[PDB]
Amino acid sequence: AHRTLLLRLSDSGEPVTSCSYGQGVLTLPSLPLPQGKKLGDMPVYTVKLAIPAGSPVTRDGLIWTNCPPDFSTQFDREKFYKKIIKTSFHEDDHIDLDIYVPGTYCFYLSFKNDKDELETTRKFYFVVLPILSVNDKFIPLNSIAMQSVVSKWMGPTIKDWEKVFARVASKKYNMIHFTPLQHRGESNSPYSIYDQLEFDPTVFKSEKEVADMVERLRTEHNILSLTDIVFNHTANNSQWLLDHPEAGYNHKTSPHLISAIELDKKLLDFSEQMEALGYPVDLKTVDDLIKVMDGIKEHVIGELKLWEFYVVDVKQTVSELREKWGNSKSWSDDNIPSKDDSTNLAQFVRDNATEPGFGSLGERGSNKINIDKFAAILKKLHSEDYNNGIEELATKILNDINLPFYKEYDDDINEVLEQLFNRIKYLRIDDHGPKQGPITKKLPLSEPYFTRFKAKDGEEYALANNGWIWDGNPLVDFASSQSKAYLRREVIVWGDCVKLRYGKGPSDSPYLWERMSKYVEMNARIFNGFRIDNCHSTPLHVGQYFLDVARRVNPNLYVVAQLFSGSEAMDCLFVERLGISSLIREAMQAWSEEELSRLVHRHGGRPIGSYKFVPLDDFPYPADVKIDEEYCAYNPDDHSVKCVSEIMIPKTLTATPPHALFMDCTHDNETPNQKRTVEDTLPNAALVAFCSSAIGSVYGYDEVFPQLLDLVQEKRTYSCAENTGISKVKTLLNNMREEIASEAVDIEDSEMHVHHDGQYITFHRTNAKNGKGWYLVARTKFHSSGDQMLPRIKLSQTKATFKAAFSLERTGDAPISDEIIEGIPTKLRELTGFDIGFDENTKETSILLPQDFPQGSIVIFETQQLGIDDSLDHFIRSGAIKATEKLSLESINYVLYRAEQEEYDYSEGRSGAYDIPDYGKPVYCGLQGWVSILRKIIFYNDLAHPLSNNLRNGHWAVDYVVNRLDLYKDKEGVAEVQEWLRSRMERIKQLPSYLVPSFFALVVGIMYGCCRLRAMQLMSDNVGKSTVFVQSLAMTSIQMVSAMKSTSILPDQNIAAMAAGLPHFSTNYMRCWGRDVFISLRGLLLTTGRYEEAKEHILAFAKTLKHGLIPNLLDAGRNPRYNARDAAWFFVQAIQDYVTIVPGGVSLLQEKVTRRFPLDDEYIPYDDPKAFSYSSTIEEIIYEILNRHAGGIKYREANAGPNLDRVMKDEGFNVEVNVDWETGLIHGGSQFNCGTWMDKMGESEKANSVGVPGTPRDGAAVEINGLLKSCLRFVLQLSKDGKFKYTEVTKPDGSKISLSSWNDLLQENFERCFYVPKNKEDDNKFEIDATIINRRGIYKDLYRSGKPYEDYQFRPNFTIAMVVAPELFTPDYAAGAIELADQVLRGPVGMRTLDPSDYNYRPYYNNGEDSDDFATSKGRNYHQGPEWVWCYGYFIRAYHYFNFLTNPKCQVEGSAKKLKPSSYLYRKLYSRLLKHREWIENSPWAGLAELTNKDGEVCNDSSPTQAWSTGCLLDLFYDLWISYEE
Ligand SMILES: OC[C@H]1O[C@H](O[C@H]2[C@H](O)[C@@H](O)[C@@H](O[C@H]3[C@H](O)[C@@H](O)[C@@H](O[C@H]4[C@H](O)[C@@H](O)[C@@H](O[C@H]5[C@H](O)[C@@H](O)[C@@H](O)O[C@@H]5CO)O[C@@H]4CO)O[C@@H]3CO)O[C@@H]2CO)[C@H](O)[C@@H](O)[C@@H]1O
Ligand SMILES: OC[C@H]1O[C@H](O[C@H]2[C@H](O)[C@@H](O)[C@@H](O[C@H]3[C@H](O)[C@@H](O)[C@@H](O[C@H]4[C@H](O)[C@@H](O)[C@@H](O[C@H]5[C@H](O)[C@@H](O)[C@@H](O)O[C@@H]5CO)O[C@@H]4CO)O[C@@H]3CO)O[C@@H]2CO)[C@H](O)[C@@H](O)[C@@H]1O
Ligand SMILES: OC[C@H]1O[C@H](O[C@H]2[C@H](O)[C@@H](O)[C@@H](O[C@H]3[C@H](O)[C@@H](O)[C@@H](O[C@H]4[C@H](O)[C@@H](O)[C@@H](O)O[C@@H]4CO)O[C@@H]3CO)O[C@@H]2CO)[C@H](O)[C@@H](O)[C@@H]1O
Ligand SMILES: OC[C@H]1O[C@H](O[C@H]2[C@H](O)[C@@H](O)[C@@H](O[C@H]3[C@H](O)[C@@H](O)[C@@H](O)O[C@@H]3CO)O[C@@H]2CO)[C@H](O)[C@@H](O)[C@@H]1O
Repeated sequence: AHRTLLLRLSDSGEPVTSCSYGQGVLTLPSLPLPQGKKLGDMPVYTVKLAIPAGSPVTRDGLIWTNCPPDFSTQFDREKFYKKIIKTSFHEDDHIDLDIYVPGTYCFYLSFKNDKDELETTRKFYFVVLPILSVNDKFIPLNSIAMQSVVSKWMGPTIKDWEKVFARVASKKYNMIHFTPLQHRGESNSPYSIYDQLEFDPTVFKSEKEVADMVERLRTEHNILSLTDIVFNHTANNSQWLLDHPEAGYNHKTSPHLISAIELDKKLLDFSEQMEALGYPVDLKTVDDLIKVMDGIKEHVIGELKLWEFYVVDVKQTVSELREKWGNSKSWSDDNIPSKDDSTNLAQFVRDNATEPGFGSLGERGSNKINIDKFAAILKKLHSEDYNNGIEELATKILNDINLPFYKEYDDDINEVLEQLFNRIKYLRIDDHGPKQGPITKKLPLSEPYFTRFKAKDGEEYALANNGWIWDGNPLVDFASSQSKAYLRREVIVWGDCVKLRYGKGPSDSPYLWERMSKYVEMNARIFNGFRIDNCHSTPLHVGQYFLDVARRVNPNLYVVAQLFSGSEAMDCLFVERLGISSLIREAMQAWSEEELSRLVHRHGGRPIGSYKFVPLDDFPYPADVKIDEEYCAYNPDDHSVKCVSEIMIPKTLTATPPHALFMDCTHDNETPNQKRTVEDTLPNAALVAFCSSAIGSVYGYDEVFPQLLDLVQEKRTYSCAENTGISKVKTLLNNMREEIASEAVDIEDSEMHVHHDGQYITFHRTNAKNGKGWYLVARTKFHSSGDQMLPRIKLSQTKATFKAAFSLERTGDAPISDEIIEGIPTKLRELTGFDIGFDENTKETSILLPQDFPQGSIVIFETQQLGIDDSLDHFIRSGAIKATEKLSLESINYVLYRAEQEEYDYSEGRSGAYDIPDYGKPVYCGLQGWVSILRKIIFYNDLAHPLSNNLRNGHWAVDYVVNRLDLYKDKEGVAEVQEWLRSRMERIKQLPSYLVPSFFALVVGIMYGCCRLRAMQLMSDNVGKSTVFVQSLAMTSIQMVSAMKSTSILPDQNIAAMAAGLPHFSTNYMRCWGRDVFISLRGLLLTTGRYEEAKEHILAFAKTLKHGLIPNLLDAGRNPRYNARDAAWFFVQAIQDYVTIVPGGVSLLQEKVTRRFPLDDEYIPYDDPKAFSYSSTIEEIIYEILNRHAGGIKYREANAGPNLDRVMKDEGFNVEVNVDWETGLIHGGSQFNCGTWMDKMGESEKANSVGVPGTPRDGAAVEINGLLKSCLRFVLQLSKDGKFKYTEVTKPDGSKISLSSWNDLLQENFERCFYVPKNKEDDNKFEIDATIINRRGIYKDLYRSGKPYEDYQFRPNFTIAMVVAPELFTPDYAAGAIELADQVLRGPVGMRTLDPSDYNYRPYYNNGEDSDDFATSKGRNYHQGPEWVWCYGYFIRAYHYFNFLTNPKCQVEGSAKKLKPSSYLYRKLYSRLLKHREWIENSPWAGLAELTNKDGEVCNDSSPTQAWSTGCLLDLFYDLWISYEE
């Protein structure tokens, strides 16, 4: 059953995090395998990659990964495997990587540049954890309890070990970590290994004997077993080092050390003969150690000769100049700085006349001049004859060259001295650690830094032995030639053990890499896992290759690291690549009480009432995605990784931080006896145990041992003394955690609260699904620090239960035995007097501690939050699908959207939108409003948000959500949605205040997704199966199309009517504009499948016609206004678009409507007998337009004067349109008029612009005539098929033209009248004036308008003509124009309404301005540089069409040897839509704006969601879809 999760990639192929859980790693769920299935029967998991559509990374895209294809193909980390990415511009690709076996896995993408070179992404790793299991018992990785045992304090039979096993076993540890149990070195450290291939002889003969022992623990005590593995060193005494001295760092491999080796041999040479000189045998004073210090300087620094290791031997160089003088002739070049530049020159000699390896460390005297090249320089520079003070001048240069080399040697040797001051004064004088043993064979001053021996190959050698460095970047091998640590004495040295030089790979040390392979394999097949000692100082590549080896031998290997690299950032990288399962943490490192309350809070779990992830509005809802109809898919034995909802988007795969294994105390930790008090052994151990994480403990901690046990010098066995110290209490803690084990799986599940108060720590450990808590009061004994009274503890809507209490008390001191290691004497006495008090009216629990509660104590309560059971979880995640089942694309508006005024309109003034205290109102009353706010909130777990606050401050939002819908209750399927939301909301309100933010988020998020999946399902497939960006655009339809009370499109009914934009054009006499509806209709209604709707709109506006054209503003068709020339044509174009797209849509034409105005252009009878009086087929309405225009229109706007328009001058009101029969084109309007969409009628007083419009667009508007062309074309093509029945047009004289002629008329005259050619000579043919011009290569915005130059302005309107009727345009001419637009008119999200070069380019729309600026005052600007967004939609459609005809490299050989666009062109289209993708992600409303200000700046007056802004971008998608997608 279902075991997939979904890893969204970005545009750059980077993974996408679903939640901020902070610096993490992509680890997959630690579940067991589904019931029955063994490893390799099936994918363990499957990571779905989801690549976004049209992203750069999909251009010759490819996904490379090293997950093997099948269960048989071994993993090799280097072998990759290809997967082709399917490009769509609409449709995101998805690629499944099946994982068959656990480990670590990367993938990258290869793809093609915009240089057409081949680029790679980084690698992106992800981990699959082992299934730890003991019998038929799955051990989740948070129920590990690991007891570190040291092999050599368990006594000499495997029998006496089985007792130590029994004792841990009874405290219910399930994992034992052994420190290595191999043949030990000479020092007898378990970390100093004599032979990694053989197990300790004292105990085991064979490996069988150890594997069988470990297999006892498994069956005998239910215990899994780790080993320490040691990668960085073997022991001084190993006699494979005789046989392979190359494995370490010596004269041959690491030659830089040659200086450091000589220093070391000449320091144990000293302590020998130091006896015969000065008085430093044994000392106790800083001013008779300074006596040894100068004794050093003389006999060892001095005796290795001013350090020929750094510096040039000037005396040698010079006298070999005198002998080889006269040999490299001269130096011919000009490259020598004059002798005056003492420095510049010496730097020149360094570069040009030195032997390779200059400025190195290595050999005794290996920093050499090229004598002969030097001579040359000197000859050229000074004199050919040596005897003109060359000997001199050569020494000067040579010395200047040695100046940084000598300061290098001095910096180095001061740091040698100070390092030897501070480790003879630590090793031989008490500071923190006295150890005053004077000199020996085996106790000199200098720690042996190198191990010294004659090899089997006969030669002497000296391998560097390993250590650590106080404040060093740990990732930088200090034995490498990068660092001088062995020479500078910066190493803290385990003379015990020898450092192992792995290489770049096995080539550099091949014998080594084989032993370590033989070693790692051997342990891997015995043990369930490893503990990697000192991981951060083991080069990644080494760690990776050897863990891979093991994990080949044992797929379910468990790996635990001691790892502090520099950053969390790094520790993630190591975990990533090595497949580390667990990072180790130490409680004993906490200095104070607070330092511990903090550690505990890192490894606690998430806040109480933390937000829960849902997919919201940044996902694609495939119309065809699975549904889990009442959340019943997941079957408990199948171990299915579950989706959040009914709708089956998978569980996202996000970075979570690496898994922690918290040690109450490690085997390198000073004991609570030492660092605090034995009494703290309890509360410290409980605190840790109460974390949500694995835990462990060293043997003896629970047993209350006194001193940390020295790994080397210790001799004895562990006591057989059963049930000592804390045993009873771990048994309880471990058995308790086991009960919890089953339940909490994922990071979101176990929440918590931690509180430090003085010496008390308080740890609430909740489960977030079901409400079970555990509460712990731990009173620490950091010190014996007196009497403190913790205050009345208060829980909310919670119940409490005493579970246990204890106090650890010191009975006296530790016994003292030569051959047995024992505990401190300790009582563990049970406690009482804890007063639990539940207030039946607050529902508050108060907890009072008795005064008998000595530091060193615990009380555990079990808790249970009130209002949560197992039941809740499911009920919240179900039936949201069946609620929405009755929704329409109208009714979805009501549930989701509804701008505030849209909601005052339904509620006659009293309802509106919810004011969140200290935030303000959301934007839609409906769910979108909330989702827009919640999303960032869920992402950041912001429980501080004003919404988060108000949501527990009370339940008012909860109820607002369910009560809004009273208004829209009768609308289809809203009722049922509301009732889903009431039931879930009702139930939520039975929760503790503090859980209501979390659950309200989820309850909304769920119904929002259901609601949105329901939208894609009812819309067309082209929308249904596309990208987010597109659905997002598509939904904007559902914002705009809803029914009202104050308005409609039919006048007797109120139905679904399309608004121009929210919230400025949504209500009363202002929602519908003929212009806006019909520019939108294709995008929002047709592209999307809402054909039935489109029809209702077309027919509803049809009714309105008069003056042979269609009205601007439509009062649901009753007293509309005809100040609009634009409209009729945009209308007719939609009629075409409909007949084209709708199946059998031709039949629209025969559809009758009530004409609700008479056939002459008679005055307004609103509701006479003369309204529903006579009818009209859409057929004879199209005709009606063409014919009326043909024969001239002329009219004084019905009902003129201040009333119908407050600003229109008297002159303007009466309007004209007349067809110039010389060209066939429509001229009209006047200089006091705005028939076009660029219709600001200037209003300001102080700037003097009243009744004087800013963009009259009289005469031949470009769009209008392009639209006329389209219309003629279409009706002709229709005449041809019986559907239109007209060729008829009477002209204002009486004469009659074939519609077919009119078509042929424009077809020749249009481009002529409108084009402005690039070449000044072609002007003849194209009708113009040179001095009244701006640019060229334009198609002008107007022909013969009221003012000369307003024709010749570059403006984004011609693009409309180019889309609707491209036959008018000679390809190459248009492609040049549309390309200038792209560099000049195209803003980042909208199209500049005027050429920036122009004198009256003022690109900031400020509709408030009361100024004396004729341009800017009261928004005259609107259409003069402001960047409109529907304009981009025409621009981009057009830009694609003509780059696909015109340009060769925009095309390619498609399906069926016919042409389709190339990746190159899509790339350019995609790029010009990124700022729209982003705009819509980050609008608080779904959509794109009306209108932007100069270069993308947000225009505060712009309606922030416009209808046509997205309708026109939907068009483009539909083109690419219909045009090329089969
Ligand atoms: O110049 C370098 C160094 O030398 C001199 O300091 C000496 C110290 O004063 C001396 O005590 C000795 O350190 C002891 C130490 O007393 C003892 O506690 C234990 O060391 C602890 C460290 O105290 C502790 O910080 C921790 O170290 C971490 C380290 O912080 C972490 O970043 C990472 O690198 O891992 C380290 C541990 O692996 O744990 C260690 C024990 O593991 O043992 C030490 C050795 O006996 O060290 C110096 C003499 O050798 C200079 O005076 C001083 O400027 C510098 O500290
Ligand atoms: O009872 C019916 C109704 O009749 C009369 O209405 C008339 C208007 O009062 C009258 O001014 C005229 O309207 C024209 C207007 O002159 C013209 O400028 C244009 O309107 C533009 C705005 O100028 C423009 O700024 C923009 O306004 C947005 C603004 O960007 C936004 O920030 C926010 O403030 O909202 C505004 C929209 O509400 O866009 C509009 C329209 O696109 O076009 C108008 C008509 O074409 O003609 C009206 C005809 O009915 C009465 O005066 C009125 O009181 C009565 O209710
Ligand atoms: O051959 C006899 C040698 O005697 C001397 O060496 C001593 C050192 O001076 C001590 O410092 C000590 O080193 C221990 C170390 O104290 C202990 O913590 C442990 O460290 C592990 C550690 O647990 C692990 O996390 C990782 O860091 O690896 C370490 C293993 O190195 O073990 C250290 C080594 O035993 O003991 C040594 C050995 O007695 C003297 O300096 C030598 O020159 C001399 O040869
Ligand atoms: O001061 C306002 C100014 O506006 C009107 O002139 C217009 C020009 O006709 C128009 O072409 C444009 O001028 C550009 C030139 O044509 C072009 O050759 C090049 O030189 O750049 C000019 C930059 O504007 O500018 C204005 C419209 O904004 C009006 O007719 C003038 O009388 C009036 O003085």
